[PDB]
Formats: sequence, structure tokens, C-alpha cells
Amino acid sequence: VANTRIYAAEKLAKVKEKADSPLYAPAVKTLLRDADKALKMTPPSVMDKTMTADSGDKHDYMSMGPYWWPDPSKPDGLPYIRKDGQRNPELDKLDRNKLGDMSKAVTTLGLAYYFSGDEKYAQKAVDFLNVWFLDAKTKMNPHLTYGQTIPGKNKGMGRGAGMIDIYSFTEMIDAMTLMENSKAFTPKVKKGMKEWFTQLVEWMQTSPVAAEEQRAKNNHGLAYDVQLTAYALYTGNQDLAMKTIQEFPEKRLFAQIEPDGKQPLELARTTALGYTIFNLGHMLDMCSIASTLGQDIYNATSQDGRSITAALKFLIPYIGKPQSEWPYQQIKEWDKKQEEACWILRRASFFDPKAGYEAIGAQFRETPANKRIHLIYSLE
Ligand code: NA
Repeated sequence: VANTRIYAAEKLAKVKEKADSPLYAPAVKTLLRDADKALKMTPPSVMDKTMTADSGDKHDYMSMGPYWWPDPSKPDGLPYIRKDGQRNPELDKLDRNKLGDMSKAVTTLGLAYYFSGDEKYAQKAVDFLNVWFLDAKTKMNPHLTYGQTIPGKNKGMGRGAGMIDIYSFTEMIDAMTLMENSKAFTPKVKKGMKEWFTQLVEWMQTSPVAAEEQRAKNNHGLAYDVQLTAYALYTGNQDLAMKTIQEFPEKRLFAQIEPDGKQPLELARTTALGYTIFNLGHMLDMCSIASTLGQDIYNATSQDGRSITAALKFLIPYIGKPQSEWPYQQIKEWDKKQEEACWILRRASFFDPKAGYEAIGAQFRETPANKRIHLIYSLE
């Protein structure tokens, strides 16, 4: 059983034993196909962008606030203006999509190595990690001072919101763990990766840009805690992880969930169903991490009934009901988010099996048998 924090380690180990069973074989085959596609990809880096942040160092990560667009009423489009839920394709010019491609590839490859034992996949993953994190010529500095810059705003600086850009590192770390016994993922590679994340954690605890994210009242602030906890554990700082976990119900859950389960700061968005689910999934990621340390975040309940269960119970009636009945905005991705909701229910069922959540999810889910999520959130 591997030391995973986001992924349920014992379940995953059983799915691996049963990789060739009829239940898992289609998904394993698709996973190895995805890994074969990743073998073809040239590892990107923060050096690929044409622009450089206002530090003048190309090795600094730079991205753009995704919902910020040129203002047609202004001569040069500046300053940009916000269109909540509408992603400006200009963001592709900077580092965000390269980081995404890298993180997804390493995750795919590490999972492929875990399930198959084929060393080629771990060797490619280590190539991505060298290029992105460790090689002097191409590496990303371990900070997000210039995360989610916005043209014409914030005096060229990034902002706390940029922290969300790296949220997938929570999962990537589990994929690295899963590859540690590969030949390619050496003690030197491991040390380099732990040193990078140690520096990132130092920056997260000191920087004023990171502090902006820590103070955030919505999904950003909840996600900050999850990332801090996961990176603390990866770097051996169990005490910081424990502290962040113990403070999480009062700081995040009871602040952001109303007694009827509503998450008002998410429901006010143009993608209110999407953000309700985004935050619930991050809550469940914290529950998963916390469970590995014997901390029961899932059942944490305030005196007035705020809890993850309340938040789930708000959502459930809308699953399988048409958009007409959802009294908030959801400007895109309705069917996609309905499907995601069904997998929220699978994940919740791990913590509260008697609630009948999987039966509800199974009633409305149309997820093909070969999708990776069947492997990661199995019923083992
Ligand atoms: Na190794």
C-alpha cells in the first residue's frame, strides 16, 4: 500500500491487483494509451512563454487571471475587465497551460507506471519533472509572486488567486509517491522535488501574495489550506499539516457552509453549480488527506449544523433534475457538472457509506467504463 494522501491508498492497491479484471481492464487500457500519448509530448517549461514577469526572470511562473479580458471601451483594452466564468484564450500565451500539461502528464505517467510496472513511463515522468523543476536552464522558481497577473491591474504583480493554478500538484505528489520504486525516480530526484516543495511552503507561509490567498473567504482560501497540508506532508512537516487540519473546520467549513448547506460565495457565481462542486471536491480532498493522519474532517459539525454533509444535502436534489430547476446561474458545462456531481457522491460514500450516496450517483451517472475515475475512486 503506497503512502498516498489524496488517493485512497488501500483501494488503489486493490485496483492494481485487479487491473486485468473485467471491472478495471478497460480503464487500465485507456490509462496506458494516455501514457503512450504522454511519451510523445516534449516536456514544456516556464521558458516557453514569450513574455517575462516584471521580475525580469523568465524562470518566474507567470499566468493571467483567466476571467479578465480587454475592455473594448478603452483605447488599448486597458485595464482588463472581468467576465466571470468566461476564460480569455490569451491566458495560453503564459505558463498556466504548460504547467497543466506537465502536471497531467506526470500524473498519467506515474499512474501508468504503478499499474503496469513499465519503467519507460517513470523515465518519461522524471524527464518532465527535471525539465519543469530541477534543470537549471529551464526550471520554475518555487513561488507564485506573478501568478494571475492582470493587464493594467495590480501594478504588474500577481495575486493570491494564482495559488489555485498549482492545485493539481496535490495529486501529482501522489503520482510521484507511486513511482518512487521506479529506477528513474532516484533518491536525487526525490530530494530535488522535496527541496522545491520545501521552498514553496516557505514562500506560502511568508509571502504577502500567498497571504492574500490564505485570507480568501471562498474556494480559494479552502484550497490554500489543502495545498499547504499536502505540501507540508510531502516535505516531512507533519506538524504543520496537523495544525492546518485541526484549524480547517472552523476556518473554512463553518465559515463557507451555511446551516442549510448553501455555500453562498460559490452560489453567487456565473458557474454556481461548478464552484459548489469545485469546493466540495476540495473539501473531500482534505477529508482524504486528514483520514491518513486519523483526523475526522468529514464529520466535523458546527453547533448550528454546518458540515460537509449539509453541503452535500443541498446539492443532491439537483442531481438528475433539469437546469430549469436550479435557481442559480450555470452558464456552461451543465452536463459535465451533473456528471461530476455523481462522482462527488462516490467519493462522499467512502466517508458515510450508510447515507446511500453511491446509489444516487449510480442512478444518474453515464460515465463510460474506461474512464480513469473508475480506477481512482473505486468501490474496493
Ligand atoms: Na527509485
